[PDB]
Amino acid sequence: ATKAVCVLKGDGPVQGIINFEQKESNGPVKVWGSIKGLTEGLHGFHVHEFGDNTAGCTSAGPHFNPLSRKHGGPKDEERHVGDLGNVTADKDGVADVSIEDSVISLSGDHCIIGRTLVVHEKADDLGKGGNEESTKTGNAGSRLACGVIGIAQ
Amino acid sequence: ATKAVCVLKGDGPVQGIINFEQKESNGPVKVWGSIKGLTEGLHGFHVHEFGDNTAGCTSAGPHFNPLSRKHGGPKDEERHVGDLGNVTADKDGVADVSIEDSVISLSGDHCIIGRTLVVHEKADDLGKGGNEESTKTGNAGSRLACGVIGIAQ
Ligand SMILES: [Cu+2]
Ligand SMILES: [Zn+2]
Ligand SMILES: [Zn+2]
Ligand SMILES: [Zn+2]
Repeated sequence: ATKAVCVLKGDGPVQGIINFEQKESNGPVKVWGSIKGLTEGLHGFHVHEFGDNTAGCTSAGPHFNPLSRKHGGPKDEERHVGDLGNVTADKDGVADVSIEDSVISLSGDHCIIGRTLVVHEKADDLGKGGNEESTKTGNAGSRLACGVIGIAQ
Repeated sequence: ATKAVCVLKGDGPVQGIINFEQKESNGPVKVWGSIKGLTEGLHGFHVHEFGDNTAGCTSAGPHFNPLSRKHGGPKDEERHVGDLGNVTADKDGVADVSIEDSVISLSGDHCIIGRTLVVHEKADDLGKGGNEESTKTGNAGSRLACGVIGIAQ
């Protein structure tokens, strides 16, 4: 009963469509879709703070982090709201995304509408990498594609 | 949010960046920026309902109209929330946009974050066209460029 969508675009072409559905405001968000053009393996997948793509994906700023916590994986209590972990691409470069997440929302203060979804070059280390960057970004490298999350029918 | 931004893109030469700022809750929204690639003259300018660009600008749906009103211009009481009138391009194809609007908002029920800004082929007739489409769409013709309105820093 609330729906959102994001068209991911980046050089490659890396491209995909990601859908979001939340049946009630107190429930989880289902995230699903497909991304093509990726190298085989895990790729970091995050909601970033700003829905600003004026200079490409860099303009999206840091991870969406309304509670000012450290970076983690989606299962961790200490995580950014935008920490959705990794997506996995197969040998053909396609990632079939299927996530349920209870921390993001399509309404209220953890709302991700109007923010940027980003898929990364490298895997997110989920804050377990033991360098400074691990608990900020997860070391997921460059931003390969992004889009602004919009309200859907 | 107090600031928002939209990058307008389409299949042709029309592109631009539009900024939004609302200093006070329920206060006016300043709308400003530049659009290039346009034919000289007026071009309709609207917020459409969905932030869905999966098949380009057509996917954005109808005018944003939460109050179930007829189509009008920005200075009319009878208007859709998304009715921002026309932008004017010069011979070089550049429209410098500078609007203040108090019907749109960057929060609450009239919030435009996560919806689509669209610039059109033709002028919007502001509901004065005397055909049935005038009070629905304004007869502004094709959608030349669009983008999702995102949260800005
Ligand atoms: Cu329009
Ligand atoms: Zn990221
Ligand atoms: Zn993070
Ligand atoms: Zn209208």
